Amino acid sequence: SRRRVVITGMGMLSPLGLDVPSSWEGILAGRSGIAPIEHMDLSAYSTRFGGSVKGFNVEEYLSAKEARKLDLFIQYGLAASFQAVRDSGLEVTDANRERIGVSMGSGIGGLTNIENNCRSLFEQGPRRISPFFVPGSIINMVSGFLSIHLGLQGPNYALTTAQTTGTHSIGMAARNIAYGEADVMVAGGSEMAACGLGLGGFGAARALSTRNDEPTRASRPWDRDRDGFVLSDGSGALVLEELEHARARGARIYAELVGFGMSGDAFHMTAPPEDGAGAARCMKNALRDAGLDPRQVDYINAHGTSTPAGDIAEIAAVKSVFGEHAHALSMSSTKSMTGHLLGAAGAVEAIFSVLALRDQVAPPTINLDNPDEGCDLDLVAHEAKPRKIDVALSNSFGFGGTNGTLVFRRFA
Amino acid sequence: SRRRVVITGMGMLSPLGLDVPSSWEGILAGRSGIAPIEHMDLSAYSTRFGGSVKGFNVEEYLSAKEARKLDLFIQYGLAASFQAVRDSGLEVTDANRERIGVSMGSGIGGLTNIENNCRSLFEQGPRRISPFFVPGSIINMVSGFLSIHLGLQGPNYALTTAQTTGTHSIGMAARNIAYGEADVMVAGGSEMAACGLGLGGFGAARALSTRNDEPTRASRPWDRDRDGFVLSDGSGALVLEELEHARARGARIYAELVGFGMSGDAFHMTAPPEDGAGAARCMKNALRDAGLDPRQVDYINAHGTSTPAGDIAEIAAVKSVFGEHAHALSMSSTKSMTGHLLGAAGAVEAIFSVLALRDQVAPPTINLDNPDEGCDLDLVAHEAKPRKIDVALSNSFGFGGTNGTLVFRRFA
Ligand SMILES: O=C(C1CC1)N1CCN(c2ccc(F)cc2)CC1
Repeated sequence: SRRRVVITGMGMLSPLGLDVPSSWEGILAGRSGIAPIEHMDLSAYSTRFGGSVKGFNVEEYLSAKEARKLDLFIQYGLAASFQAVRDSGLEVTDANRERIGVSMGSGIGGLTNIENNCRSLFEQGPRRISPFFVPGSIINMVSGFLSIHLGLQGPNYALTTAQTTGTHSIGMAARNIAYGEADVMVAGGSEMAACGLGLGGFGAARALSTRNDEPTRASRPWDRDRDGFVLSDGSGALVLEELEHARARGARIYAELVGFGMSGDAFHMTAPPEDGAGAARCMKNALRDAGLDPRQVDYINAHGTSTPAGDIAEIAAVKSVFGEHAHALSMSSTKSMTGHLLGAAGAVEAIFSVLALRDQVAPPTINLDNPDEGCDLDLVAHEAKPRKIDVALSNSFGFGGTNGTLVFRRFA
Repeated sequence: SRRRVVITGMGMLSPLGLDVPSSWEGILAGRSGIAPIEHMDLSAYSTRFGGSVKGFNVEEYLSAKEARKLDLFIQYGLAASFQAVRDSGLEVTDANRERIGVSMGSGIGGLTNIENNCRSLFEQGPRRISPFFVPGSIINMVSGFLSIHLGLQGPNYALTTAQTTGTHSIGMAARNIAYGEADVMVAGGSEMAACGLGLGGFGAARALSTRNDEPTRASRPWDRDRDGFVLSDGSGALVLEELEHARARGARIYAELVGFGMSGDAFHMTAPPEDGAGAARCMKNALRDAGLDPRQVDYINAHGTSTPAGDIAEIAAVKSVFGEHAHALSMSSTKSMTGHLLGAAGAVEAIFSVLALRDQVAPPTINLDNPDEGCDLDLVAHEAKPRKIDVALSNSFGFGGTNGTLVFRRFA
């Protein structure tokens, strides 16, 4: 029957830090990671800022030889994965390598690489496409390259569920362990969509904040003056482990993963329904999966993208699931600081949820100057709130109406 | 414990036909769907042929306007999915819509859309990128659009495991049902990479047959004159269903999905190990999952890509797993006829494995004129072989060393 799953290692690249502790320091200090993009010329674009990873050194993780072959989103995914495995203390051996797998995902994948190689094709012909173009760009090659470098022979796969990827990746990797298919999974997501195609494509949809003259104030979930999401880069990885396996090796356990919910809105390609009906179905699935009274939830790390329709749908969902308890829990969007890491969003935010439990603090929703109509919950405006947190929920809701909810709680 | 999963509906686009029975008739006649690619200047390319879908009419499924928003790989996945749901006779209601989900995947996704939107960006700058570029290209939009069209509120996700995608999609959807997270799933995959970037990208790796003079002889799994795989387009979808749910509504049951195995080679980015140790672990994992002795396997739909090293690894893996039975079972690669549909390969090949069971015939490996060193198994060279088939395996072994095996059995 179903086994318990705990978090024993975590790894991150975000716009706030080159690891977890430096990123977390930023979150708790209400620091923005959003800045004008320096890696290309955006003067012809309607949005010229985002959350970049600053000063990423791939040579802390990989030979410049292996690294040259890999898109930035794969490099980010590997960096976070390597951090997570080291942080876990896990040693890979002949006795366990079949029982350790990986599920690292991306929503968009290797958009920089495909753009560059598409440009080569068009200006110079097919003989200029890099030999490494396919293995170096396709989304499953975080899982692939990690398994080759560490000798992981367990379940090996990748999700792509747009803005829900990281949450689904962690949730389904827990099911792998819960059901006996593996004892350990490295799970999360990675994204680097800041190329002409990414900024251009989201721009053409008018989905992005155009607050070019105050980029740090752009991402303002539930604020009446929000005008779309901020595009952000990075990676989150967690080592998920069966409880007895963790106990048997004296693993440090951060928290327990008790609940996972999925649902489909079956509403619209890009817009959530105004009432958040699918988000509510998804949270209720996760809470039943965790065997919880909804009143046990202390903290929600919202999806909280800073889109008009997205932010208000989450309020409706939370009110619908939690009723009067909606006024007692704390809910925050760390996207206020990090921006929207798309497929990596659920991965970094699962990590913020686990540290929320470790340190007993709800991170702030920065830039929440004027909450909108009906956004009257404890949204942890401006400043981090120390408080009791036994159960934390992490929500993701993406294109295609695809919802994920993770439930973590303190481990004793 | 666990619930039983049956196949009640199937749908397909392949280089052999615009549905299952037309595709299946080509398979059993040993017809090739491989030809020079039309409406495209491939002069500068080392490979100029593949498996195109011929005469596809999206307006049987979608309005011209809704089709304009979607890459061909999404149109193909939606076509196969609609076929599969129609073939199952399932009726979606408020009483069951939360129990019906989708997992349709792709390995490579929207190369065509990326090409067209690159052209706009490079020629006319970012403002000429299509507003539907992102939602009309992301891999999870087959799952997304299908769920919106049919009102499906069950688990909604998409895998991307390169050439293993359709195998993993079907297996993990089967688990959703086995473990009570859903009663019904539409699962499989779709691909349209037989375009400039696909022929160019795989071409730059020299992974493709260059037999331009005789495209129909290019795909020759286990033949001593093979020189790599053939790029093909299409899609497969299956309606997976809990047994009692299928029995209660009087569903037609094609066969039972009894086993699913996964493994990672942890060996190389593109090359399998010489002895196919990973493929061996995976097939063993799948037989254990089904509670079956290797002696009970009658038919294997091989990965059989027509790569030198891939084909020989699968022979070694099958000898290793089946020992004294390796010669009594029949194994064929339908890629000899369809080419390699990448993430859709596992989807169409599972349908062919289900139809092998229904029709008690092993499909041929065409073009197997001169078996190579050690390729002395019953590879069903040239012509279909009627025979007793109670148990059928379908193997997929993809880039990153990601392995999947499905086990189907006759149901009565
Ligand atoms: O990039 C690849 C690999 C072939 C290189 N694929 C996965 C991500 N796909 C994608 C494009 C736009 C977009 F908005 C989201 C996803 C494109 C196909």
